[PDB]
Amino acid sequence: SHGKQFTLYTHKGGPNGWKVTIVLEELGLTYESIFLDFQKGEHKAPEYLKVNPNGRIPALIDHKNNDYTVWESNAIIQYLVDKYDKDRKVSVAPGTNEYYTQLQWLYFQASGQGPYYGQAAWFSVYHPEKVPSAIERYRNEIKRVLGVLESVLSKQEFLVDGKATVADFSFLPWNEGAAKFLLEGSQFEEEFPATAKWHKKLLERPAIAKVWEERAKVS
Amino acid sequence: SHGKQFTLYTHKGGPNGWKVTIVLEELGLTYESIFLDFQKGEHKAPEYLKVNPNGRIPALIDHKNNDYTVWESNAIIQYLVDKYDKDRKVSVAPGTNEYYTQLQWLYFQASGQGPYYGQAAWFSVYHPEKVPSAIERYRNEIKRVLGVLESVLSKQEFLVDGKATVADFSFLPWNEGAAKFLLEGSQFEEEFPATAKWHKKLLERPAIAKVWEERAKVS
Ligand SMILES: N[C@@H](CCC(=O)N[C@@H](CS)C(=O)NCC(=O)O)C(=O)O
Ligand SMILES: N[C@@H](CCC(=O)N[C@@H](CS)C(=O)NCC(=O)O)C(=O)O
Ligand SMILES: N[C@@H](CCC(=O)N[C@@H](CS)C(=O)NCC(=O)O)C(=O)O
Ligand SMILES: N[C@@H](CCC(=O)N[C@@H](CS)C(=O)NCC(=O)O)C(=O)O
Repeated sequence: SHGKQFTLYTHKGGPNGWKVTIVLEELGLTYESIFLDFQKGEHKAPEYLKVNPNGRIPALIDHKNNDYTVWESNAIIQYLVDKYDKDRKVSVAPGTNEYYTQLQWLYFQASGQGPYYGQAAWFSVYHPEKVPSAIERYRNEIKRVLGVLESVLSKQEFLVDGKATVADFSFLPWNEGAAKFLLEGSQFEEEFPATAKWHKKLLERPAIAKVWEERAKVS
Repeated sequence: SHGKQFTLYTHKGGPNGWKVTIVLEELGLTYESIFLDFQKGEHKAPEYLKVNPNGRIPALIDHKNNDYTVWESNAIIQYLVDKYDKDRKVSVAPGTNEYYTQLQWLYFQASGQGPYYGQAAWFSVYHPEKVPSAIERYRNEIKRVLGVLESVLSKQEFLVDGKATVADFSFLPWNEGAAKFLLEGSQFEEEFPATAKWHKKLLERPAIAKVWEERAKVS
């Protein structure tokens, strides 16, 4: 209905739709973003459940692949680079050892960064009572995850050693949350300097900077 | 030294090492399980951090691929089926649409099931303070995830619809937690009958049943 290769179901504020948008833009692909209104329950409405039965964003429909539909941000991202980064600008080749190292880092992001950072967000902002021990638990886990990244990034430039890939990009949106709200003050920058430098440089890439400007705009 | 194709770093009780063991056994692969003693801090010791800097299990070393090492259970699983399930017994082919649907489900498991079930376990069993609102939050999230699975499994046999795959298997260890204590009583079986039946039948597969005996032995 719109002349773009993809329909992307997303959200204006949350990190995970922007994660996919970063990759779409890095790959030079066209997309129509449908921003769901969570306050109106649109992500739980039958119209969206037929797209993603989990009732969460993002979800992607590829109109140049017979409307193939896939959800989970990092599954979407793998689909996008495997099919549409054949020049390997921001990904490694399927069927190589490095591919499974890329995949390892993408799972660490999706299972180790996102959910735990998200529980810090939950207890700090949304939970109906203030539970300092829960807030502290998840802040400490954010710092533990950052420490893992720091242990690697202090010794090599990027996660899949030689070049920036979607494995690196996948951590950006949630780490921007750590930088701006989930940790107090400048703790991200001063406690994890190698990670903070890597993060900053990725955000300055032209496609990522473009997406981040758009995120600020739609807000 | 042990003569097996793989070294698997694991834990006797937690779900995520067993997840990989299921796949190793389904594929008829040989492996030496090294059960780390978390009470002794073995998962945080410098020698294990050289294997997985995250300091969590599982991690896999493939001695028939020049000691290629990969961590994150679902990255390990993908490596194993892509390289060693060319007969497509329990996986779909790389480079197909269905591969990315399999991947979607694997990411839903790793990011949507495991972390959230794990926080139910944390608040119910390990957090110093008993926090009823946190316990309720994660019990409700277990049920929400089970409802997603139910919505699919009540309409088709397996997740990647007609074939049992590692996408289905990946849910087993944490759903066994739901079945046996994380949800009290018979809530799992009564409230999610299609999911419970699918779970039961998967545990009856010969390879998985064998793994479950090992899990019982070491308990
Ligand atoms: N692991 C999922 C997480 C998706 C997720 O957390 N989405 C959020 C927005 S950032 C959402 O839709 N939240 C609505 C809700 O769950 O109520 C992925 O990476 O796609
Ligand atoms: N229904 C959600 C609402 C909040 C939500 O969706 N949070 C997202 C971020 S927008 C989250 O924590 N996602 C986890 C992840 O990214 O893995 C909940 O109860 O946590
Ligand atoms: N997303 C990771 C989760 C791994 C995980 O939670 N491992 C647990 C055992 S079930 C662990 O090593 N826990 C020790 C710790 O974190 O202190 C994966 O699927 O491999
Ligand atoms: N350091 C861990 C200790 C407990 C732990 O490792 N729990 C594992 C299960 S053994 C977990 O919840 N893993 C989450 C997952 O499987 O994604 C924590 O603070 O949560």
